[PDB]
Amino acid sequence: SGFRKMAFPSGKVEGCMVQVTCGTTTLNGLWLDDVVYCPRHVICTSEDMLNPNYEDLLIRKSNHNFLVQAGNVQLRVIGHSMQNCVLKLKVDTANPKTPKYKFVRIQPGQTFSVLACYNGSPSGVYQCAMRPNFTIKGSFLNGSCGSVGFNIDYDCVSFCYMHHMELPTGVHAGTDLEGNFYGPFVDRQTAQAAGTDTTITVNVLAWLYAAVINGDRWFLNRFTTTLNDFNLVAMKYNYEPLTQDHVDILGPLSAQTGIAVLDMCASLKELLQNGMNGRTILGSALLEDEFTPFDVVRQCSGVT
Amino acid sequence: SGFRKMAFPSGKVEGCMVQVTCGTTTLNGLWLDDVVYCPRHVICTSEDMLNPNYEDLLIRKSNHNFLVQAGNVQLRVIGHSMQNCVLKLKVDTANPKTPKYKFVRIQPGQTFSVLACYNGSPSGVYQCAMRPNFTIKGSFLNGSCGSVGFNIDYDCVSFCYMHHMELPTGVHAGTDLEGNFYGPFVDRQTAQAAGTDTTITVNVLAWLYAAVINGDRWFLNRFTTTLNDFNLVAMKYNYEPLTQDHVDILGPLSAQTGIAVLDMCASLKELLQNGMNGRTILGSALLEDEFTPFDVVRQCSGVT
Ligand SMILES: Cc1ccncc1NC(=O)[C@@H]1CCC2(CC2)C1
Ligand SMILES: Cc1ccncc1NC(=O)[C@@H]1CCC2(CC2)C1
Repeated sequence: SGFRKMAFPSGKVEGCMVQVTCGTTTLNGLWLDDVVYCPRHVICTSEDMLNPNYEDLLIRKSNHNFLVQAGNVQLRVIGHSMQNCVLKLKVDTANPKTPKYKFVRIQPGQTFSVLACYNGSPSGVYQCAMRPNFTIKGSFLNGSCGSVGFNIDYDCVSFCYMHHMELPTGVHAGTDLEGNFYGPFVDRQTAQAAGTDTTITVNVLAWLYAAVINGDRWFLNRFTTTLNDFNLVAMKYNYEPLTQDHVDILGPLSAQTGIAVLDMCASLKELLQNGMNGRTILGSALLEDEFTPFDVVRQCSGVT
Repeated sequence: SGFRKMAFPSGKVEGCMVQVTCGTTTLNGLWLDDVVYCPRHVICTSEDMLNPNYEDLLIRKSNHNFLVQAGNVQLRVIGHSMQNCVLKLKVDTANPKTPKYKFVRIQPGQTFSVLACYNGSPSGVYQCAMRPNFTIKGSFLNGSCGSVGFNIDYDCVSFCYMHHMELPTGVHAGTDLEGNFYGPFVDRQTAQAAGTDTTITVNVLAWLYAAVINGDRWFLNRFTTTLNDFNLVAMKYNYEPLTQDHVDILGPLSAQTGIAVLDMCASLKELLQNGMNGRTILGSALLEDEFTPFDVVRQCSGVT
């Protein structure tokens, strides 16, 4: 019993973190096999950030200009290429600690763990969600660029995020491991609109099931609703519209608890319309949307 | 910018986790040097749990009865001893992945990361606080016993907690690494009173400083208070009384922000008396007490 915002064990990712320096900028790199991946803005200076011409800046760099250090040992760079917003530094040594891994592009609403790093060293790990507007609300200071987000299925690490930018609003933006930004963002020090965000409805429902499983039941009511009626409420409260695909993914939790998905929707509807009335659910005084239905099943059954 | 409930990177602890089986019970062990530490209740059966005679149960066991498996390799047990509520299994091989470590007994109100494990395998990591009443609100299912809590200062892991029990209330209890329970708890399946808990005042203040540093300032007011006046409010709201030692520990945050500790206390006083009025602070709709002043300084400065 108990339900926590759990991150994946970060060990497999810790063994991939390196420091990448180019000129006066130092940030983090991800060393997998004989390739080090890092944000391409490692090649910029202060005068560049407003609108860097990355192609031109990269042309003035050679393999020997990229200083890559794994803990205390230096890696020899034998190639460099820019793919979208990431640099790929080919090194002469394959990382002995390379885990089984994949590069995946996550969907908005999905969750992942971030290993925050500075100068190639891990500082901490936390779980978060990719917002519906493709931003993340992380904890990143200058030097954290290149820190990655990932998920782990048994022995395979699926890398889904690499940190690149802090928007003027204090929210975070980054790319998949092929250097494609999530969202409309560009890697430049410019004010950039993040779309209107919404609350991840399917995740709040998953978390309400986690609450029932762990004893927090006060919010269960005698009502039901329909997808149409619920979606009118979700519209008013800036919640993502619920679809049958979302209901289908909540199936395991509905089956375990015996509470029909539309009945749980009616509980969520009443919580949106009436608030928590000074009460809490799983130690929170707000509706938590950072747990997917998969996260709830995994945590509630002790999957390692 | 941004402030998250960050756990320490768990890699150094992951390399110490082993599976310990004795009879029909399997749980987690911590392998450091040539010693495996685990809860002594691994030697119990269902009929024992109500009030196990651990000394008698342990006398019926021999070194060969403790099955210790590190991933896929079996460890040879050459000695066994019970120290308080932990078993120490001497093995013939020192853990090659033993990090620099210490065993520490944390104080109530201090925080630490837990690496939740099942069958010797890590499932996740989360940060929590040792409650003033010596319980922890974790996420532990059957099989998680032996999972540990720790802190990391550069390369040294300070192990402070080993999980033993879930109280009938769903809160968690465990020991230091010498097997001494935190709190009044005994390792038996019996209803056991946890003392009256309180909110960790110094941590809420630290978190209010973290909020100001990251832009959440709406709760700052034109008032001040005294330790005496504040402690009358803290008494009413079941907050720990604030002492000059707590004010002294908040010094770095008071100096960084320019907000005197007693001024921040006046903000906390008004939040306790008036509530949040449907607003949030660092993504929370309640007063968070799971960040120490040290955690706030570390996270706000990117210590690795
Ligand atoms: C200073 C900082 C803090 C946290 N996270 C990231 C950063 N850095 C940035 O956002 C810079 C400015 C724009 C950029 C994309 C090209 C990199
Ligand atoms: C079933 C479970 C779940 C989570 N954490 C722990 C447990 N197990 C226990 O609490 C047992 C019963 C009493 C005990 C101390 C001797 C071990």
